[PDB]
Amino acid sequence: SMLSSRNRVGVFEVPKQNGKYETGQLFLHSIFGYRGVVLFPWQARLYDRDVAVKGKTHTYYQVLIDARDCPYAIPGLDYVSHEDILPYTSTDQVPIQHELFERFLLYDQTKAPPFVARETLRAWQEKNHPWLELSDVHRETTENIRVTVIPFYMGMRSHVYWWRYCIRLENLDSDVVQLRERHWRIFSLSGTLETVRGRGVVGREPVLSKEQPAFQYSSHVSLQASSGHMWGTFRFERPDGSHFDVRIPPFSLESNKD
Ligand code: NA
Repeated sequence: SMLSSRNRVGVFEVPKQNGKYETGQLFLHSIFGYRGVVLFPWQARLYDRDVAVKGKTHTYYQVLIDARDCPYAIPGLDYVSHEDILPYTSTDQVPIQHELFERFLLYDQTKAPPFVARETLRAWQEKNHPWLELSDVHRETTENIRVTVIPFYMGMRSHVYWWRYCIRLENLDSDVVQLRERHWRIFSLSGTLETVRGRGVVGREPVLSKEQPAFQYSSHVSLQASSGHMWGTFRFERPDGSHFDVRIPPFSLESNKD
């Protein structure tokens, strides 16, 4: 979970233009303004319906969120785009507060960023990197509400399959809105078609103003099949009494590659 509200160390770098970020890069989320550290780069196909879907390779990052700006599925663990990263420099030998931080990074003033992969991390990257080939990135805009979805395959355990999903919601306008209802359609490979219509997202009814323009949450979906496609609508309410359905662009839930 995270809304956008306020921030508060370091020196600010220039966002990179023709280069990927390095393991150990400290950054603030350019939207949620948390303190984070880069773990490794990851190339995802991005299906952005707002070029008007011939998906283009785009550099994403697995990342550790500082536990002071927060409370497979590890708590401080998150994915951010290249654009999400405002890079910066500290000289704290502990710049990010998180249980995984020391396990993954050795401090060492030799190099920049000044934190190196503990080989605990290289094993982790090698373990995770395959499964992430199952994570495409979907984004579509309706009525100045931009939706981003990434599915992540959790594993399996009759035979049941688990995905988590990041959804981000962004008000691009100044007009105030609030998420009120979700209406999921989940269509399995079995030909089962589940549906879900309810108040809010994970307990929340987020208000999106240019004072708090963005919300990101994580939830999970279960099938009794190797694969399926999922899509739906969020219903938003305006102060003027009106309401509109923001499309969640279709994404896919996968287990095998070929
Ligand atoms: Na370097």
